[PDB]
Amino acid sequence: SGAIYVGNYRVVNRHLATHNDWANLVWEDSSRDLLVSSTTAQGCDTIARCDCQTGVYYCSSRRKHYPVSFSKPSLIFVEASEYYPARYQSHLMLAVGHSEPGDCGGILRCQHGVVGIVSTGGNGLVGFADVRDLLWLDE
Ligand SMILES: NC(=O)[C@H]1CCCN(C(=O)Cc2cccc3c2OCO3)C1
Ligand SMILES: [Zn+2]
Repeated sequence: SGAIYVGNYRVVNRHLATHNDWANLVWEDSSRDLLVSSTTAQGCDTIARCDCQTGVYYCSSRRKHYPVSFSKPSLIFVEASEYYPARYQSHLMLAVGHSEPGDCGGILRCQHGVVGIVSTGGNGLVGFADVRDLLWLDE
């Protein structure tokens, strides 16, 4: 579990979105596993606007933060689930690191701010849904 709170927005994994998220829906994309909902309270997370390939992510299955090198956001493969069939997820970045299903929602950050959230993993890899291209989250 986990979310990003920036301004009047909440960014979560689409497969983990609640009834409230869908009742206050701003934008969602199954291909990116992202959903953005509106909030009453103001969020203070800073979104990074950069091309960093290094950062630190929170791993809830270990109660620890880990430093990682990660790939550039690209179209990558994802096995089915009670959420989605086999497909390419777009805007996805991979790193070598520990991850378990409940780790989805953990934030990845660089020196410039929030980069993305955990969205996939397995076999010693962890995948993050990039949010740095969503310029509208700030205005
Ligand atoms: N975005 C998707 O289509 C995902 C939806 C939930 C299932 N999924 C996973 O990757 C599950 C998983 C297994 C093992 C380590 C994991 C992990 O998730 C975080 O790290 C795919
Ligand atoms: Zn950065």
